[PDB]
Amino acid sequence: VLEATMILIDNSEWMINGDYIPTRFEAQKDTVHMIFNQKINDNPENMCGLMTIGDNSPQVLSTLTRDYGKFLSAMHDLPVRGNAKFGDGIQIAQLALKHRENKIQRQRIVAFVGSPIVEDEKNLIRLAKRMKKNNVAIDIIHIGELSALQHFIDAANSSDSCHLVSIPPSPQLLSDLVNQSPIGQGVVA
Repeated sequence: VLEATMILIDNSEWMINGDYIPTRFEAQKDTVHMIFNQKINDNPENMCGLMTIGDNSPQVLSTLTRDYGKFLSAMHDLPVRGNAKFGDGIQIAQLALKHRENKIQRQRIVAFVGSPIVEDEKNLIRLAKRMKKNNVAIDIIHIGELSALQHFIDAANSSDSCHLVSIPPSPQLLSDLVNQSPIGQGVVA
C-alpha cells in the first residue's frame, strides 16, 4: 500500500506506569519503530510523521519522512506528563495529513491509547464517521486499563482497513505483541 501515516504517541502521565516493560511510554516507543519500518518497507514512497497526544496538547514532532532518526531526535527530551487529548490528536493528524506532498498516498493514523479517552462515546463515533467520510484509515493500539474503542473502529472501518489492537499488561514486550497482530510487519518473500 502507498500511504502516509501519522503515528500518534501517548505521552500523558498515565504512561509513567511499569505495568508494561519497562514503562508504558517506553514500551510504546519501541513499537513505534516497528510500525515505522512496516510502512517504510511496504512501498518506497511511504512516509511517516510523528505526533503526541499527551502533555495537555497534541504536538507535531516530525513531519512526514522516511528518516527514523528524525523521530528519535524529536522524542529526545520529550515530556511525559499531563492529560491525553485523543480527539484533538486525531483531528490535528488529519490536518497534518493534508499537507502531505505526495497526495497519491492514502491517509492513515496509528494511535496509541494508554489513558482514559476524554471524548464521550457519542463524540468518539462522530470522530470515527468523520474519518471514514474523509477516507482516513486508523489503527489503535490500546494498553493499560481495558468497548468504546471497538465501536469507534467499527464506525471508522472501510474495506477492513482499520484495526483495534488491545494488549493487556504482561511479561512480554509490547512491540513483539503488536508485531504479532494484524498491524505488525509479517514476514518477507
